Amino acid sequence: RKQATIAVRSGLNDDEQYGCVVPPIHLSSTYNFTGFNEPRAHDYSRRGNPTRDVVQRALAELEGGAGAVLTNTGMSAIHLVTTVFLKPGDLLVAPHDCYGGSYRLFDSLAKRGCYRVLFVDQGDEQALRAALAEKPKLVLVESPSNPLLRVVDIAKICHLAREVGAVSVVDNTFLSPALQNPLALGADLVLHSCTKYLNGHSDVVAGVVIAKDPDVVTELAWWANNIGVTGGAFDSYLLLRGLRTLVPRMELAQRNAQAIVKYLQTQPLVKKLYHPSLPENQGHEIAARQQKGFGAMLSFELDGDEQTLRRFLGGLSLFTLAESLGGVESLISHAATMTHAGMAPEARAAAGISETLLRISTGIEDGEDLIADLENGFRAANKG
Amino acid sequence: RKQATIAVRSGLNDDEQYGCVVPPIHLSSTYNFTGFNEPRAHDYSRRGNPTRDVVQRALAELEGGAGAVLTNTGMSAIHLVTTVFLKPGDLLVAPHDCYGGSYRLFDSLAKRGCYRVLFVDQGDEQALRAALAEKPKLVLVESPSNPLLRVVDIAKICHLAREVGAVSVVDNTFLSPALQNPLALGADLVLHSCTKYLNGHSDVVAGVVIAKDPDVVTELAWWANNIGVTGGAFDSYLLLRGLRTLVPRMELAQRNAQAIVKYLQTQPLVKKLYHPSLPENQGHEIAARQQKGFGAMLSFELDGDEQTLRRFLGGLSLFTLAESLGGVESLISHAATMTHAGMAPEARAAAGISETLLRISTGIEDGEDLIADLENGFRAANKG
Amino acid sequence: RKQATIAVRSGLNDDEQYGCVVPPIHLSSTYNFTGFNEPRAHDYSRRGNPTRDVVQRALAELEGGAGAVLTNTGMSAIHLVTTVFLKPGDLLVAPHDCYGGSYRLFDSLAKRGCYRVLFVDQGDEQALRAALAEKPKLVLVESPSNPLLRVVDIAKICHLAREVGAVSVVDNTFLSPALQNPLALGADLVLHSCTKYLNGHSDVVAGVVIAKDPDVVTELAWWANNIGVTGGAFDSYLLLRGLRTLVPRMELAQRNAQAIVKYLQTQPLVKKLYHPSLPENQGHEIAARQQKGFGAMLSFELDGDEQTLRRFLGGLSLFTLAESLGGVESLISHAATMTHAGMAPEARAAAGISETLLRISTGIEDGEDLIADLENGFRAANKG
Amino acid sequence: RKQATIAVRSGLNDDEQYGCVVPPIHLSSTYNFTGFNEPRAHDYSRRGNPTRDVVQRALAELEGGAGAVLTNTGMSAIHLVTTVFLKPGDLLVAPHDCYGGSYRLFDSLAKRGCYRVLFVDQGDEQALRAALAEKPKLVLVESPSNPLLRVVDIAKICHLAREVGAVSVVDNTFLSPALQNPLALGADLVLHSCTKYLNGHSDVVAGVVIAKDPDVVTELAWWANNIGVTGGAFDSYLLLRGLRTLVPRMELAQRNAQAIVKYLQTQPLVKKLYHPSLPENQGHEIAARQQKGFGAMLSFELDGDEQTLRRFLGGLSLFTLAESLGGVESLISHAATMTHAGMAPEARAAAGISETLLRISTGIEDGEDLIADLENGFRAANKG
Ligand SMILES: O=C(O)C(=O)CC(=O)C(=O)O
Repeated sequence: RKQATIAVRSGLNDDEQYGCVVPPIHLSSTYNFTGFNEPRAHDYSRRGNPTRDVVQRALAELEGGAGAVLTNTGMSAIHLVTTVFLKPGDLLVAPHDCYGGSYRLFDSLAKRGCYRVLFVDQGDEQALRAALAEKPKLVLVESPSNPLLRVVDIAKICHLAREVGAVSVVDNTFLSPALQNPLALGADLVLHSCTKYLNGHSDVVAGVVIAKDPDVVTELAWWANNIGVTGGAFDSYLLLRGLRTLVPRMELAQRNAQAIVKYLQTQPLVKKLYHPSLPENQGHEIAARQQKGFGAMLSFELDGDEQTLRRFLGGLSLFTLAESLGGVESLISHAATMTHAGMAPEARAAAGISETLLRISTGIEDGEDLIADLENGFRAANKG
Repeated sequence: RKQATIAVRSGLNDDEQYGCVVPPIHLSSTYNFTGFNEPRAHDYSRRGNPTRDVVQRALAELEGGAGAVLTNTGMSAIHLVTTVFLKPGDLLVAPHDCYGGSYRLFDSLAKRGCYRVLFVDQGDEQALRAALAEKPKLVLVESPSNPLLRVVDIAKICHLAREVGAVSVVDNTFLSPALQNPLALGADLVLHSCTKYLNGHSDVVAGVVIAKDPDVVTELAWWANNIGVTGGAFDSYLLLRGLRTLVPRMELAQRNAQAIVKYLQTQPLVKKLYHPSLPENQGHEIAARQQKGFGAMLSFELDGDEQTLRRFLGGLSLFTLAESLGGVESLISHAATMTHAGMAPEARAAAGISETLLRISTGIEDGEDLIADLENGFRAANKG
Repeated sequence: RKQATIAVRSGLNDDEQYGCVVPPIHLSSTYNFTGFNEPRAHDYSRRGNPTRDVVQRALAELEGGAGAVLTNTGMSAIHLVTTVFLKPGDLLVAPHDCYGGSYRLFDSLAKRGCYRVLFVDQGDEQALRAALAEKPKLVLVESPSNPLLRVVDIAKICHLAREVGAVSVVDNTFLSPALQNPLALGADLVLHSCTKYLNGHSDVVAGVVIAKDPDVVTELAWWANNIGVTGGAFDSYLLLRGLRTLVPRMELAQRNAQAIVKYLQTQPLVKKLYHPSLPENQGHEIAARQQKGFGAMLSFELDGDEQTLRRFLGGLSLFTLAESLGGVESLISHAATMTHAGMAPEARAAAGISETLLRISTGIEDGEDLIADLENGFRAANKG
Repeated sequence: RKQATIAVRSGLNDDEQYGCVVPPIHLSSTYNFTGFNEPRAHDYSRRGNPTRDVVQRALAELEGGAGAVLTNTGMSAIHLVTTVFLKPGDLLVAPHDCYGGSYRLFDSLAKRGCYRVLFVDQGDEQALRAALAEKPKLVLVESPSNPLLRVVDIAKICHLAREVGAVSVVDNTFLSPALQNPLALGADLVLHSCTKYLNGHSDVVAGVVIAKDPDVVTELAWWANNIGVTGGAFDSYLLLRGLRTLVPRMELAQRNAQAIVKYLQTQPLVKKLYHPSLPENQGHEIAARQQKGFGAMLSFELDGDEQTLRRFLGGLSLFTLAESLGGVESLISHAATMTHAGMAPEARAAAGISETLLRISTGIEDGEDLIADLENGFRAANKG
């Protein structure tokens, strides 16, 4: 069965007692024993919960993994994976342009001696080769990257990692299982911040780690319980509900993004445009090869200054100025003051992040309405 | 004024837009800015959420702390504290009889070199002083302990700790802020598995860390966001709801526990009985001095064999055989088979845990109803 | 089992598939067939829902009835009963001082010829008898009444109504099953606005109709499904959750009320006091006879003009000025502008409701704290 | 603002206090006054609720109405409209083939004399016009009809209805606002069971009545509060969440429906097919003219007997045998034993409802997978 079928039906008719099509929400923190010294499949929600189990199976199926571990946030899924595979003295190799939260977590802990971290431009074969020569225990890959949507060869990185015996984990948040499948590309693990596209409705905060090896699933589950990062039952339910429309949401959002990309290619005030589909985007060839779609995330550089930017923004009404991405509603953010405000000004410029770069998480509103709304912003930027 | 008033009214009327008496559930994962580079008090749920903020204030207030950080599980509240206060090379002194999850966590990470752990009998003055001489960075106290309900001097232990420069954190789950206040006894932090008494309804899994120092709150908050362990908004809602009846719940449950002890004090089949109110109970006098009540948890050894055990249990119907405690419903567990089945039989015995020891988490059903139920249990225990 | 045991254990361990102690929330609107022409116990939520079934069982049991039908509001439970036992031509006899929503509903449909309504002072036997001679098909009793708390003889009225062939229904909202059981006093049915005391947490809106006769239950169930007033599954879950602490909630709210009553008796600014516990209170002897407690609701007339009352309310802090009652938090209401705002001053006065009468819905905050707050209001009232 | 833009953004950023993008869930049953006699927009949740308001505005906007009243069920929305526009002596003209629940409701109350009802074949000019000449106060239209998908001329019926002073209401559940807009076709009111397509996730039960005249919205709102059929806050939240994806869901469901129709037209075992897009389908010219799409509901008569039907259903695995429709998951039902089981076979026969008619509520799974499943059922229908 195709991904559209899996997303819609996985977990349906789970209820064996009442014949409910949609599974109930098992909020119970505990479960009675069948008899003395005879517990059932679950004995304590923190360790195992029936509702979390259903969504874990659905997410594992969508990525083609053996099983999944749902965590309470995407950041705790990242913390779970690093906790399991790294101890003081061990080395982690991560992308030089990875998610700000991820960088901050690794940096903060490595600065305490908890483990070693090496940030590398994984697109640079020489740089990458040298990092892997240091024999890391874990290699994190994140593609496309934010906010320039730069793409790196997942299959190649995972292979080189496997060559030196490092476990590979791919943060597939930006494209979701509907537009990219890292396990099918050679990764040992794939994780997501379910807070984004998977839930798709901006009202659930959760993370997940999916593994190709069932023994690794069990190890992850063991550690998730041990440090207490398993996800809640209610969030599990809403996440599963959001998942039901994952495919049509991703296809329409992507279709909308392509329409916006095409329109922006004609705009004079668009100094630079970024999207995996653009032949000139860093790693486009790779994207065309390893992705099932180019994605709904995009970004562009407005020609002008801070007031031109404030003018542009002030002219919008269908894009909400806010953090995050992946929801059904269109959002816009200014990297220099939002996603990368925690990055040194010189660094941002050093990272190729312009002070006038705006990133758009395309929603599923009508594409022409969204484009007409951008037209209004551009009209406003050009007025003095 | 009084804690009963705090639990009931904290958070009420928070709504300034619609005038709702009960605050709404703020599930939104993100928040809009008022203008470019002008965020509001909240920018991302994982970092800060309006509903979680409210329940944190209620919990802080209930323990007399400056602030609280709600985590997704009690275990992650313990992991958060250890993560903030220990780094490779630092030492943690924990109770030799602390909660199983706490023990397993500290042990598993200490084995990896993340930090050092020394498990000590904090009731053994000589043993305690020696460990503190190791100059730990953190000292964890957990009283009463489970399942023998032994009690230790929190005020003293915290004083000693502070002297050696160690930060003290007390796991107050067993009694809740309604029956004991560690901060009042000189602790730097008090934490609870809100999954227990605080929520009181067995349908929420959450943890919380409350600090005396506001600077410590800010730091615990930064780290909780960093490693991703902040609790959910929905759980925050149901938790605060459960909190509204904490005082009446604890009062009635304690009364029923006291009534059950009495009845048990006539059972030729009760080989031994444990409760902090009994004069022969380890640490009873300290208990009478630092606690506000003796608690709703109790346990007793069944004079007989496994067969005698299965029989007694088989004759109950108002006590559910299950893990956990703190809920309005009465539960019973067999440590050897549940709580401590992870210990070798001799190890359990060494720890003073009998193969026929039964723990009761007293609920708020009718006392007489509860005693009567036990009556039938014993009747069967006898029967050939 | 006693009330407290019923309220706490109803529904526990219902989950036979995963053994959840707390029943899961069955939100599913549809159920599958076990095969062709093979329905299940449930087929359509609007008709039958597993979570609604549980709470209906609990409520029927708390009032000692055969069964219950949970409706979406207290008003629709009232509308359901009238729809079932009245058609054009039939007569309904109701209390002259019944709930304002009940009055408005009966009046509004009577005005359209849907049925005839007769409002009588059921405390007046000849009047009561005269009305019963008209041969009503249904008689509604509501005791105590709002806001004066007048009490009438439920057993007597139900007795008289039964001999003329009228079905009796009692609105037991004000006292709840914990303080009064109309089915035992002779009624055919008892209904409540679960929105108040039963839920007790001001975050659920629902109603319930409980019948002595099982046949009447299937009747009410058929009609509730027919006109679509069945309660929702999520509300059913939050209501059952609230039900868990009904007994200690009523007990404590009741004690705080008596203490407050006692206090007001010593207040000069208190012109009149109203509480079933007071000998002088209308129907006091009947209350002491038919009630298991005198209730948590009370009202008093302030000695002074409007500015005096504003002053009094303005000095308060532990009572929220709002409609509704039955929550854990203490609420205060000015009948002339709130509960009875819709009623000419001539009608209000005629009905015996002062322009300075205040109603208190006692919560479970600390009693001393509550009185200390009233003292603040009084001090301000007499403050010039 | 196109419908996709409205469905996705209506109500977004409603929270002015915290700036939440997604509106929080207002469960609060009561609201405080900003002072004595200074109530707020909301004073009692059963009357007005902030979360119900948001979804009401969204539903109203999608149908182009002035406002909407959300009820607890689709049946109570139907009961609310008939309650407002009919009283004893008044006449209701309803579709001869309307929804079973609707028929039962009107029949049951007309039999008690609550009002008069006339079931007419609205596709027959003679019968339709003779009924309108009876001067009804209300005319209910339901197109397409279940389970044959017959379509009637809404603009024509509403035109003739207005001529005789009747109010027109259209039950637009089957197509939803995304595929049909009765107000734009001249109706006074449009109602829906939100339990179906609007919510689309089978975990909400709700109804809604949308009116073109703001004065009628007020009247319907007054009555909804009066008889207590207003929908719940939690349901309002989940329904709004479901609305977010209405357009892509209907589009895809419809697209799949067309692919299934095309396929079934090739099955020798399909002796009769029904779908509005079919040239020979009763009312096709009207459908093509008044609908924005032909819809996702379809039906067909299996060539064979009851054992054949059994074999066919048994061969399916992606279609759940269950009542209801409109969810993201594909469902199938056998009218004779499910939807119209309570219709004497003679009646079903006179109604053109075959004993082997199967209705399909097309979901959003991959269309090829669904077709393959169907082929499997057919290959099994042949093994006999
Ligand atoms: O005026 C007539 O004869 C019509 O027949 C009008 C009509 O059908 C419509 O407005 O749909």
